[PDB]
Amino acid sequence: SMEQVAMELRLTELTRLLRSVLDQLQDKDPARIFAQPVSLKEVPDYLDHIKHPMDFATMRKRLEAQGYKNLHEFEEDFDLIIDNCMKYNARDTVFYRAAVRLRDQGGVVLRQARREVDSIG
Repeated sequence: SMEQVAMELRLTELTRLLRSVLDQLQDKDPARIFAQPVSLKEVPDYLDHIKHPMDFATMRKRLEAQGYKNLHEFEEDFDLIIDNCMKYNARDTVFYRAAVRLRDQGGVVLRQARREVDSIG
């Protein structure tokens, strides 16, 4: 149908905007602490602590398969990255502090993304 196509164009354009958002968020992680899944070879107990692991590479895979239907779903995954870290790692660690800084800096980016998604529809 013509409508399914229109719908698919909207999803493609959302994917386009979310790809830009993801790049901007990932620039706020210059140490690459959040770039890849926590290694279960190196942290074998991790899943006993964290039930829904997340990381930027995993978000990117989902993004490129057009697997985010709306900004809320994307934000959910970004918040997992931060929240998983702040639970597993103590306050006085480079990991926890990195997540606080990513949260604070990403807020600005996400605030305008929400306006852009509402604005462009």
